[PDB]
Amino acid sequence: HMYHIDVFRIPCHSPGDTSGLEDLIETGRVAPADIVAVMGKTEGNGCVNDYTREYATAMLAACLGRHLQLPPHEVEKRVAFVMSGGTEGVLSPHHTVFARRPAIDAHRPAGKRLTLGIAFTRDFLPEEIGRHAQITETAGAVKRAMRDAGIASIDDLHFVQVKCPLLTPAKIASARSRGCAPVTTDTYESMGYSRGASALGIALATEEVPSSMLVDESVLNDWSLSSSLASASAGIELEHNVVIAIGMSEQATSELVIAHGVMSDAIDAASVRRTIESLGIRSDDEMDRIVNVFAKAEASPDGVVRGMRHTMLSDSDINSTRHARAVTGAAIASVVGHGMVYVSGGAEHQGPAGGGPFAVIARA
Amino acid sequence: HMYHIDVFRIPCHSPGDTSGLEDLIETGRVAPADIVAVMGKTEGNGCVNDYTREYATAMLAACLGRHLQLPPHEVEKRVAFVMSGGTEGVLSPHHTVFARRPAIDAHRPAGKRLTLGIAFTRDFLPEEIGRHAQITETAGAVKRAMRDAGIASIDDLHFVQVKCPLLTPAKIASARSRGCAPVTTDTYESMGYSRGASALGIALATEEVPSSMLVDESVLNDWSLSSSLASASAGIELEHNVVIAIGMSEQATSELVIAHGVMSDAIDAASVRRTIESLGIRSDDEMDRIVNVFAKAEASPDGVVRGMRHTMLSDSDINSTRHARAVTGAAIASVVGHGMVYVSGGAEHQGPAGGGPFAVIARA
Amino acid sequence: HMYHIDVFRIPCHSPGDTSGLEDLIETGRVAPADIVAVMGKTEGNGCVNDYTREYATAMLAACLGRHLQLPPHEVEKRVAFVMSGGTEGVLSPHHTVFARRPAIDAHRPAGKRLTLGIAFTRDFLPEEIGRHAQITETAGAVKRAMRDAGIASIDDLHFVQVKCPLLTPAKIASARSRGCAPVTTDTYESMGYSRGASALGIALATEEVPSSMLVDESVLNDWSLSSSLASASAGIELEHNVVIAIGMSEQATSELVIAHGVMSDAIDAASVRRTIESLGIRSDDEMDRIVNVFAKAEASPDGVVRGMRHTMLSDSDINSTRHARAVTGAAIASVVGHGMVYVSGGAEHQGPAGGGPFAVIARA
Amino acid sequence: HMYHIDVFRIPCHSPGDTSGLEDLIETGRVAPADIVAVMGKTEGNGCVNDYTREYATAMLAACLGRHLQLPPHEVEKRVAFVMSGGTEGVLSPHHTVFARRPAIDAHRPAGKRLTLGIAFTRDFLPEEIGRHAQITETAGAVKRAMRDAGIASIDDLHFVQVKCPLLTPAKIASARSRGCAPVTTDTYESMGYSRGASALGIALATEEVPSSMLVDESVLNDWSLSSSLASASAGIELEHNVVIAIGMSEQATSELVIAHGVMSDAIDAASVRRTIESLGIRSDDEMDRIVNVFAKAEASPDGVVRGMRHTMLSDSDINSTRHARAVTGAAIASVVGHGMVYVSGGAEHQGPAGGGPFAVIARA
Ligand SMILES: Oc1nc(O)nc(O)n1
Ligand SMILES: Oc1nc(O)nc(O)n1
Ligand SMILES: Oc1nc(O)nc(O)n1
Ligand SMILES: Oc1nc(O)nc(O)n1
Ligand SMILES: [Mg+2]
Ligand SMILES: [Mg+2]
Ligand SMILES: [Mg+2]
Ligand SMILES: [Mg+2]
Repeated sequence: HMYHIDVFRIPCHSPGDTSGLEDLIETGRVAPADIVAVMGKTEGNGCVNDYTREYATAMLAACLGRHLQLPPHEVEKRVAFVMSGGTEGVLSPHHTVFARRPAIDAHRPAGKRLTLGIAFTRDFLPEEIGRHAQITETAGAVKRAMRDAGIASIDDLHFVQVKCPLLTPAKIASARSRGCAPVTTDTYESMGYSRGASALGIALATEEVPSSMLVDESVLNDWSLSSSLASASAGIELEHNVVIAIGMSEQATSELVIAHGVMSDAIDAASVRRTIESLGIRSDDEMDRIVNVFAKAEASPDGVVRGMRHTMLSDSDINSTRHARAVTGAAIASVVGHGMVYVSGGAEHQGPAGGGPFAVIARA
Repeated sequence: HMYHIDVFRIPCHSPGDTSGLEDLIETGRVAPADIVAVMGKTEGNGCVNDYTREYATAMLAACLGRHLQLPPHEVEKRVAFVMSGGTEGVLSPHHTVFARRPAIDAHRPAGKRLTLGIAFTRDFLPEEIGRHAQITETAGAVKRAMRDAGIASIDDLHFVQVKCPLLTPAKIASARSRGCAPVTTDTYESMGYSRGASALGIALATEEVPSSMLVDESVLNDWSLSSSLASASAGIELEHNVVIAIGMSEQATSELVIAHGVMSDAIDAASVRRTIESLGIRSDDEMDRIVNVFAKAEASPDGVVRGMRHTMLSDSDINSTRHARAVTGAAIASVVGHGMVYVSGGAEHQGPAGGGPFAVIARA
Repeated sequence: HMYHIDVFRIPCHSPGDTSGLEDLIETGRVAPADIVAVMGKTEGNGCVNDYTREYATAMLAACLGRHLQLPPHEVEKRVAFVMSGGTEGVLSPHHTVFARRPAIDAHRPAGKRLTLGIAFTRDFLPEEIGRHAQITETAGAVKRAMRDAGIASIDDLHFVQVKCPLLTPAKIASARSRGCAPVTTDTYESMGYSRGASALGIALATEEVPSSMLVDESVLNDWSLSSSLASASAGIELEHNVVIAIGMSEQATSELVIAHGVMSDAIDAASVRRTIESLGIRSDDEMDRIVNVFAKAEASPDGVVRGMRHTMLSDSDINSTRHARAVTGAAIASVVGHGMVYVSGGAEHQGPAGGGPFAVIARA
Repeated sequence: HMYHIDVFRIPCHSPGDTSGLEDLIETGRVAPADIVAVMGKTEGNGCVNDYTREYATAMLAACLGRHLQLPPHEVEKRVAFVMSGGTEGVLSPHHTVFARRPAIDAHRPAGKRLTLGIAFTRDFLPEEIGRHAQITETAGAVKRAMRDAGIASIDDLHFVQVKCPLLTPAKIASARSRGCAPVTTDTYESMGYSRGASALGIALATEEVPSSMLVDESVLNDWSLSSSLASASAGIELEHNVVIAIGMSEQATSELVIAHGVMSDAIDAASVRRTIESLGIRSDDEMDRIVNVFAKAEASPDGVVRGMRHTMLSDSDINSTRHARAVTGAAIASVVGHGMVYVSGGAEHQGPAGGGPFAVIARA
């Protein structure tokens, strides 16, 4: 488990745009076989009927398939594609590409460095979404993802991304015909449950939350249960969970590091600023050391932000997750200097209620 | 209980437009003291953050207040204002004004005629919405509304309109602080529960559903439980239920009648045409005999309409109730020849699943 | 120019779903090399940021590419993909696949039969959209599409579909930097101009409108100028026009025919019913003779439908084209019995103002 | 012209909520006769079909009418109500109430203090919106508003709020029937033209732009023409312009001051922090000295923010002004510590292209 990790933030002109990826390959800066994960932001609505996520995944897989002479569906088992829809406000569509190579024969740098590991769960039944099966399978996958990363302990774990399913009317009907009530019948709300259960799965595996408290009924209810590392993103494009564990390792030789923090609420730019500082980034022009930022945002479920009412949860035209991404994307852009950052919405059991975990990847 | 009922469909140029009502008053066609109910369609979104409903109610109440030298809030206890938001597609904003006078004699026509009665429940606690208290109180109010109407039996009952509350984040928090979980935490979904429990209240009172089956857990679950007379409309503008029972009575001398039916699904224009025909209306210009049509529409919860998939429940930009109103408004407009008709969306336990009750008011 | 045309309506479970097409190929009912056009309805929003159109095109092209051992981009020059986004209300996502084979060595049936021809224009400059260049190039393409179809005269022409571009901020900036003002700076509105100019291109080529009247300034202004055959659909997925001319020919041996009509407004189900009748389709159960219906819908630009105000053009949450498709999709579904029909919105210079052309393809 | 100005930021629970205003009156902190202006933020969509603006105005006017024993419509001639819809992200609905009393002496502080003056133009014809008449009339009103304020010169002018009309389909048709093309036929876009022409009116009156350049064709075209003081807000609720000039005067004895700046773009929190610092406010709890912040936000019309593409102008679900408000509301909230601030969207000829003027009112 001794790798070298490269990370590349590449712009997208549209969800299907693979041209930035083709550039890296054709300029020799990354080898197709080494790519193990892509975390993207696509300009669909980030909710149920957002197919930019699947479209982006399909084009990326096709692009890599050509080079590796593989069928796209094979590439999707080889590579963890995690596409988060919704690029509201200043959020600029893009992919973060993660490549993994066997460690440059160390000659080991003086500290721990960026490592990454991936894992998948089985497909879930509709009636399992938001519930115990999803929690337990996710926990399992988080641990396998850690092992794959060569992450010695929780202390060295800085970010757990999970892609998870959602419910459609067909899946709901399919569950019903087996005499099983799905966790909800509202497709929008199903995303929260899927994200929530998955996040609790991470909290389970990281021992941030004791197993005893993780009953189905605690999901979306018990705000106190949370992982300060979990980033969950739901999608119509898959029936299983995809897990990416990102952390630091003695065995990694990457010229990159990662640190994590928590935003106390959607506008907590200070915490981001602080975590960035903890990686020795001073001026505005030292920001070019940051490869990307990854953050969770949500509408504060009490209906208030710093004592003032918000309308993000009462807005029947624009779902709360869209407002949340717009808000947090702006707060972060004001710090790093632009909106080409990964901000994912709906942060149930991820960081504090109304806030969310984030991580930063930077040059060593 | 011997009334004469007048019914006036009046156009609106905007939610606050009272100019059509001021016209009827100033042309002597209706007396302000006789107005007992207004059922409106306002051009807000018909969901949670739709304040066109409250705005329309406030201006109508102010208009009537001037003429009756009353405070608006007094008028709202005197008159049942039921404002249904959402006028999508060809739906044309308007009010239906119901006026009630002691029976005109003069002459009393042969056979039963249009009568109307109103009732109110108490304010509900947030945690009571969608649950037993709401069911039980509504049933009670339906009976009082029937008495007030002079409706001898269920057979003579043709339409029960109910206006009901919904949940906001504050109400949810209020409930939580009393250690009571609200029926849902999603404000959009709360409308369905409120409409559903209220509709089951109507079914209880009309003996369409036996009391034994009406447990909290059946609400939104058991599609088989329904009233073929119930029209439920949720709103942020009130904390209680408002009930309008419309039917036929020997004691009424109205030059108007009412018939009812069920649409099997959102495009079941045939059933509407059939019910219209059961009132002897057979050619396009004979449609002028119809004062208004009142109908419930919903997205079929199985995700299919006549075997083909629909996207109304997977659309995170446009809520299902908006699609449903647009669809059913069109289907009805194609029959009567325009969209100035009352179509309300979200028809849980109202008519068949995917369909909804409707009624027609016509010249005798 | 002696072909046999097959037409297949196939369901889609999602924009990228090619499984119905793979079924036809693997059951031998269509040969990949014979497919000359696909007209689709995808469940994106049908406006600017709708990538379901491009996603569907990309998967279809990939699917056909495998079979023909071609690159997808080659297939897109071989086959006219026209994807219309927006499946609101009961509209059910699907593709209509058109295949063309050399005429079964006639043995010529007794009448004219369904023929189809395709053509493309060059890419347009941003500043050319909605303007004269787009008009004139389209006209040219319509004629080449007619010739390719073997359509002897206008009388035998029943449907001209055109796919056209739209403006984005980048295209607008690119135009500006050349010192050329684009026809509009609003991306939504640019779709209307693109559809409009393209429709006038069809009217030019069909001699429905004399060339003298087709100045730039008449586009979107002069409601009297229109083609009763034009169906225009704008999209972000292309910079040129794609044209499909569908009609009747002596040389075609297709077991299919086509007839066309005009809806006078969005709810004019009667005209559809009538045109269907003109193809000897009687009962509800003879509807299975209809392969598909293709129709244009729009929000009446005077703000009124049959004398009553509509809100489709004042709604800042839901664009008019979405309302229009929902409305007309319902009106047609009430006739044919389901919503799996092609309804495209925004019908500027297509049929009457507030109405739109439609066509019907049926078994001979 | 010797006034004392009080300014009160008051929370709203809903658009019609007057309970905070009734509190100030009943606690003696403001006298109804002294109130000269209310600038509000209401939780409608801030675009065409937003009636929260008119609803809020109607309830405020009714509330004041009771106390002053006046009809609401009289109050609206006495008081400048400027309601800006759209409270996306962390934006918290509220009113800023401005009260004006004859100068309190007592004591008159050293140096210039907050003064305020109001003015109205005539109603515009539909065809005048976005054009020369609107520009010229606005300029006139700005000067009268300055006089009314006792603002000696441009140097002492810090904020010009203008409320302006927009186009509906009826107004468009009305214009058409007079043979006059309206500036646009798209209701959404009409807001930009109205805001733009009005803003150029302010620039004319303040001599920021020479009269020679202000031809109709420059409106929305020439990005170089702008006022660094103009804040324009369009609305369906009025046919004229309402102008509020806010500035500093020796004659004023207010315990309040005002400073202004420009955001270079939507995330330019630095400029806001800088302007706040120019009023000696340097730590987070010193923010309590700020009464409110007032700011213009817009989607950068080149489609980029700090070199990265944004999707705010390509998003057909959510209009650019909604994104813009969400973004700038967040950026400002991250500075002052909450979202109860006045942020209005669509900043054409207001500040730099992609940016907007703002002002700050603070305790002296
Ligand atoms: O697709 C997506 N994006 C985000 O930010 N969150 C979820 O749940 N899904
Ligand atoms: O305001 C309103 N309209 C409709 O159609 N349905 C509900 O639940 N509320
Ligand atoms: O993508 C699309 N669909 C429709 O119906 N109309 C347009 O212009 N574009
Ligand atoms: O109501 C309103 N709000 C805003 O922010 N901008 C306009 O033009 N109108
Ligand atoms: Mg959280
Ligand atoms: Mg029903
Ligand atoms: Mg037309
Ligand atoms: Mg500007």
